[PDB]
Amino acid sequence: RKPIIAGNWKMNGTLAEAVQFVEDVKGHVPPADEVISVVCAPFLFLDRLVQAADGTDLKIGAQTMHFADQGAYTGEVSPVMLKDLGVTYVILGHSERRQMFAETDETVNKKVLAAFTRGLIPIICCGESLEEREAGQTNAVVASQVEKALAGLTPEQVKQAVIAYEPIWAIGTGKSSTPEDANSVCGHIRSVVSRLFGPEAAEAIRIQYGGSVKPDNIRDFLAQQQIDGALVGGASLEPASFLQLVEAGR
Amino acid sequence: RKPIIAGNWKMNGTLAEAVQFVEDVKGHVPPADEVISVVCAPFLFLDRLVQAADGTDLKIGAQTMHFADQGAYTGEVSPVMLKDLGVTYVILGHSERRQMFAETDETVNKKVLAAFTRGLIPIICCGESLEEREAGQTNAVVASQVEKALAGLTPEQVKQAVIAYEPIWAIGTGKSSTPEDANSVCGHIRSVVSRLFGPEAAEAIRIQYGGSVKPDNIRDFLAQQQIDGALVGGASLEPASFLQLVEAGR
Repeated sequence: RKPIIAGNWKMNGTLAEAVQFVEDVKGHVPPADEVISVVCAPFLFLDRLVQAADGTDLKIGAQTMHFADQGAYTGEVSPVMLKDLGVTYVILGHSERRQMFAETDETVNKKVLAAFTRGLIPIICCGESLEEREAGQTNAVVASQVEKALAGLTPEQVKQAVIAYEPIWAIGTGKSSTPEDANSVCGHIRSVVSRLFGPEAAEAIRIQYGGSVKPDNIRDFLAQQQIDGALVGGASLEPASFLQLVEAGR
Repeated sequence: RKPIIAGNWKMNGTLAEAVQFVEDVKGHVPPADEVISVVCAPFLFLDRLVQAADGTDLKIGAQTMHFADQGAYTGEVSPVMLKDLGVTYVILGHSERRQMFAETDETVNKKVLAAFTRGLIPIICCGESLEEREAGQTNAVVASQVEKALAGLTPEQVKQAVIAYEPIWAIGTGKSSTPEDANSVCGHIRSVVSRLFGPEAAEAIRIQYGGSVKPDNIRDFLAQQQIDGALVGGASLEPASFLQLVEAGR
């Protein structure tokens, strides 16, 4: 399984800074065949970012999108628009959207289907909250989210899907899950995939860990058998930091 | 009161079409001192649109934004990013956001304030549901949204704000309100603005009607004394149609 390290800038940056970032990084990123290097920037910057990253291994992703191809959805961006722009990845179901913008498992599922329909690789986010974790419902919660998100896909598509396990309590908190625990949950996710789509799909689908991943600990996560990469927020904002992250995928 | 016609493309178009649209229209839009012509396009296209429309009377707007300048809001675009790009207008609280993406009066207000503190002219949407309408709560519902949305502003900035009354039941349904009725609702709104910010602000603030506005009925709405423009959806997608709408502003 080829590792995939994705940077989620969230709502940060200015066009100029976004371009400089890609500019300083696009050339020193590992070769595509060794690591999937992704930067998910704000909608406003995608156009120039795709332009700047053209002819390099740096891949550009969106932090979200709608499920419909077009329609009366003021403010939403469609997968058609993203594909057309040259965006290749899209983050779906990030806890931030599930918590504040009414993103549900149902809409995540619709978007996941829409992603594969429009040629975008989906990075599906799942994760338990502190309360769920403390109630020992982690596996059930994560299983349920993964099941509903992948519902309707063929095993061939699941192979290309990317699932990002991100315990909500670990996002931007400075408290990350231990590699062992994260590996266990990711192993459970892979197992859930295996029971839904077969061992072949589960052996190919890449599962990332996300939540306070830093260039000083990505290796610990990446080293785990069930963890194929990292979804990185805070530590993906600086070019130097980002480079260290993707570098660990080699 | 200078009329203002804003086109809300919603989630439609591709970058190329959007650029062609601006190119075909930018130089044939009425003089800015006569009518404010605005195009609110998907986040993805703003950059190129702003560059293309630069130096013309065609203004570019966003369909929404978050209220924070930056932060952990995956998928959101901040007012800072928009201003920086050169975007002048932003639609806020569109009924589509309110019913589908957890947009509340509280968040709209936060955005209205963010817009003003960031140099963006907000087009604040309000409107009643078919139910609320059938239950004679139209004036109440609309007055409530307008009060909460504007709460915190000074009379000086309220003068520069734009309110867009849009009967939810009239949006994209082909069933638009009657000019008389819309004039009543808008009249009520203006009164509310007066009772809260004084008459000087109530007479300057521009109130648009929105919902199934077409080139063949826009004049009937602009004719009304309380209606200073229109927020147009479907009829704003075609360049030729958009030009007719804005021409009615003269």
